[PDB]
Amino acid sequence: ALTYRGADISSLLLLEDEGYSYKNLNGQTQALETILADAGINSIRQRVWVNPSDGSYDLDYNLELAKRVKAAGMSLYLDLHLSDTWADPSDQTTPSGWSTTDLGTLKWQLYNYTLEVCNTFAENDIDIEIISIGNEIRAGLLWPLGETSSYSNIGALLHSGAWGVKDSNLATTPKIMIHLDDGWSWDQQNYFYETVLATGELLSTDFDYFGVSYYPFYSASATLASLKTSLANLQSTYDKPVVVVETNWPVSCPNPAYAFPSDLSSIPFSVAGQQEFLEKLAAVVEATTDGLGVYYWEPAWIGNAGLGSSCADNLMVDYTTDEVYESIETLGEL
Repeated sequence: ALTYRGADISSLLLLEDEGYSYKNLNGQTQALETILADAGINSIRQRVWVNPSDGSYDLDYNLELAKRVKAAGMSLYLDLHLSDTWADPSDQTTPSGWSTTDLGTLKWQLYNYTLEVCNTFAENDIDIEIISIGNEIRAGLLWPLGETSSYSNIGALLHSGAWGVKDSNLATTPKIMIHLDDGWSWDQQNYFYETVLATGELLSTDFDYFGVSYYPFYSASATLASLKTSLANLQSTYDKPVVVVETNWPVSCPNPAYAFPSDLSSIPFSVAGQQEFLEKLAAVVEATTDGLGVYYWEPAWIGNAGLGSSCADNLMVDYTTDEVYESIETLGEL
C-alpha cells in the first residue's frame, strides 16, 4: 500500500453551501470526507489563498474544512498558493498588501504568514502532515521579486517561508514540500533544484519532500515512463521522498486538445479506465525508492467536471446521481 492515498477536495465547502450532498457506494447520503475515509483515503490536500476578496479558500475556510478532515482521522496537507488567487507557472501574483518592491519586507511577510498560518492550526489543535511553500513554482513565485530572472530571490523566499513553519508552535513541525508542475519532465525538475540550491539561499535541510503534478492531457510527452525516470532521479540525486500531489483521469473525454502519452493510450475513458490508470500510476510510485503516494485532484467538484482540462469529466463522482464511483475504493487501496 502507498504511504499516502489522498485527494484534494478544497471545494467541498462551497459545494455543500450550494445544496450538494454525496451518496456513498450504497446510495446513502453521507459526509464526503467520511465516505473517503472509509474508502481508505489517507490524507486530504487543501489549497490556501492569502487574501481573496471573497474569502474563498482563505484561512477561515481551511480551518472549517480541516476540523472535519481531522474528525475523520485523515492527515492534513496544506497547499499554500502564496497568492490571493490561483497560482501556477503562468501566474504567481503576490498577495494584495504584500511587497512587490522590497525583498526584505517580502521575506518577512512570507515568514510571518507561514508562521501565523501554522500557529493558528496549533491554536485549534490541528496537526499538519505536509505543507508546500507555494504551488507549482517552476516559474518561480511571488512576482516580480521571485521571477526566475533571480533564482537567488526565489531561494531566499523559500527559505523564509520554510523557517516560518519550522519556528511555528506546531507540536510537531510538518513536512515541508516544494511543488513543481510537469513532474514527468526530469530536465525541468532537475534544472529548477540544481539551480536554486546552487545559490546557497535555500538549503537542502530547509525542506523534506518533493511534490509533482502529473496530468496525462496537456502533452503526449507525459508518459508513465518519463515520470518513472524523473521520479527515480529526483529521489536518488537529492535523497528526498517524492509525492504525486495532483493527477486526474477522465471518465469521459470526447475531444482532447492533445494526444495522450503513448503508454497511456490503451486506457479507456470510463470508471474502469480511471481505476486502471491509478493502479498503473501507483505501481510506478510504489516501485520508486521513496515514493510516498498519490493525491487525486478535486474528484468531487460537481459543476467543474472537466476540472480545467480539455476533457469533459475527471470526477470520481457520478455528476447526475451524486453517488461516488467505485474508483474511490481503488484510490483507497493503492
